Amino acid sequence: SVYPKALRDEYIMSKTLGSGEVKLAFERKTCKKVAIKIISKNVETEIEILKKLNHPCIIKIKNFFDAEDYYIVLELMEGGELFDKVVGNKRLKEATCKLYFYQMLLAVQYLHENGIIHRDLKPENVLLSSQEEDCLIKITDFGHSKILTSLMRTLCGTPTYLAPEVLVSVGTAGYNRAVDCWSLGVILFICLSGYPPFSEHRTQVSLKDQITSGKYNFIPEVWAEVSEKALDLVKKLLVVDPKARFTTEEALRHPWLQDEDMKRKFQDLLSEENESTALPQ
Amino acid sequence: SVYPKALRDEYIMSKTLGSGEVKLAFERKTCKKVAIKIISKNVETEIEILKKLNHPCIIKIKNFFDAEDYYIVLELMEGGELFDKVVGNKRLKEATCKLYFYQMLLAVQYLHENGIIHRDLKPENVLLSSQEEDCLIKITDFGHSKILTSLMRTLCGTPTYLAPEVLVSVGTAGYNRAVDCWSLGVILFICLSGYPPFSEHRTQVSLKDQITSGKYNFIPEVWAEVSEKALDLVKKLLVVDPKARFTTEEALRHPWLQDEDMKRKFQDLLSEENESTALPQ
Ligand SMILES: C/C(=N\NC(=N)N)c1ccc(NC(=O)c2c[nH]c3ccccc23)cc1
Ligand SMILES: C/C(=N\NC(=N)N)c1ccc(NC(=O)c2c[nH]c3ccccc23)cc1
Repeated sequence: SVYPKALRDEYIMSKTLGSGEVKLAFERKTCKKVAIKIISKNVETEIEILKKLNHPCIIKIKNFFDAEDYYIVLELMEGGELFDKVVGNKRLKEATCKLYFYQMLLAVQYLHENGIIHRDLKPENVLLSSQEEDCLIKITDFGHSKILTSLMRTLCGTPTYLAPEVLVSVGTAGYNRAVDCWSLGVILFICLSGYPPFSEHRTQVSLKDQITSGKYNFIPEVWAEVSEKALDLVKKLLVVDPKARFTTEEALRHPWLQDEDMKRKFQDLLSEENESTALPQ
Repeated sequence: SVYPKALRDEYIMSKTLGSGEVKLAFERKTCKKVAIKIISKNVETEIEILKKLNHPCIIKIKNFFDAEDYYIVLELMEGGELFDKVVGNKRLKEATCKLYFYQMLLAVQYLHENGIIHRDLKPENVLLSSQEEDCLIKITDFGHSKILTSLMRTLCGTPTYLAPEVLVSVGTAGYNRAVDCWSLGVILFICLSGYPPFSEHRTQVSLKDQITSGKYNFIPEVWAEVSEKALDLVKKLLVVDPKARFTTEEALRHPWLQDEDMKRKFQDLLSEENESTALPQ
């Protein structure tokens, strides 16, 4: 098939960047590069979520076409997926993991403050701004995300007719956001060590049993070169009890992220990317 | 304020039947009585749910007006709420409880087969067709109801990044419908005995603690006149484990409901209410 006419009106389509499919395109009016995500036939509400979110580590949408397929136009992240930096046991310098992880926490903290849970945080969904190692990252793919009440309404009446499982669930409600902090923990683990913590490689313990017990695969030799603070943070994110698990605020206050050099590097990358109008004093 | 013009066009409004508010009205075209529920400002989707459901023990919607307030036009249930038959420790003959309860089970079975959970089953929400003791009942008020998938999508990938609480919840998912069977249990308890099983009258045990332990208030003297089969069914519905609790199918197969006299009386009331066109053989 062809591209829809309304898209072609505004953009010149070019090469595939990844595969769902992401394409390079050029905005006709500006002659600037953009990325165009094609989702074949809540994409509707992924759009609404992304329209309303405004954070430098969250992907922004420039345009949207609902045709034979869906076309989502985004700013181009030249660096590609974080995934490609961690396959084949490739490993990032610890300093680079911190820079990237700080940005992911800031992103996910912003989501949670704004009532959004992502639910599919993984290396595939973290984009890099450039091929340089020090860069901005942006979180993408809000197709599984959830907007954070039915329990609350039930509890305003007397529970004369209310089932016991509803009352038992009051203990744990309101912690759905913690699934994102677990995923972040897993991502940090992979970045620091170049391998996944839960996996069916070697071992007879099922993947499910590894995850629900929280018994991650620790290989000392791979970790010897990783600092203790780093691994400590990983341990506080991979807590099995969602109520005890570190939140993004607690992670941002952890010793490993009290690194004014890394923060400076982040601030420097931010202002480098920004094109502001004049300011009064 | 006044009634909206589009309503007045079709109906002549009359007296209050109950209080939210329910009014007697007359359809101009037929000169027949109807009931009009006024909900002041998912009423939208309560309408869609009710439009698509077709069961003789579920209230049918005749019309709907979305104005200053919402107006829902329904068939008139002259008998009023089941609530009024059980306040002040009034008690229904056991035979009448069975007739009514059979109808409630049939209704709720129909909902569950069609992917609908009611979530607010109570005497207030069961309507009687007439002031006669043997009558049809209809379940109403689908304002808290839910249409029965996010878990299922999560489980089609590998759970490398998936939080342990999601995997633990696979054990219990798909049993939300059981909240309706608990409520039915509580309603049957009230109907048979004229008092509620969980209540803050006398006792120092909190309502919550009574419900989650399943320790209903049993007063032998009130129950002596109730059959053992009846109480047995109540016990199988007020099971605290939602997976072990009786479903509507299991309740319909219980000895207490194997009563061909009651069933005949129900069939007789059905055909009495129906106005069918001629039939070929
Ligand atoms: C919103 C979204 N998905 N939503 C959904 N699936 N429901 C989405 C997914 C991937 C990209 N990828 C990219 O920009 C790139 C991925 N690999 C790349 C390599 C080079 C440049 C850009 C990308 C951008 C947006
Ligand atoms: C659909 C609904 N509510 N939905 C919602 N609240 N979201 C509804 C609630 C109550 C009635 N009541 C009745 O028909 C009567 C209640 N008491 C009566 C006494 C005499 C005759 C009729 C009724 C009918 C419909």
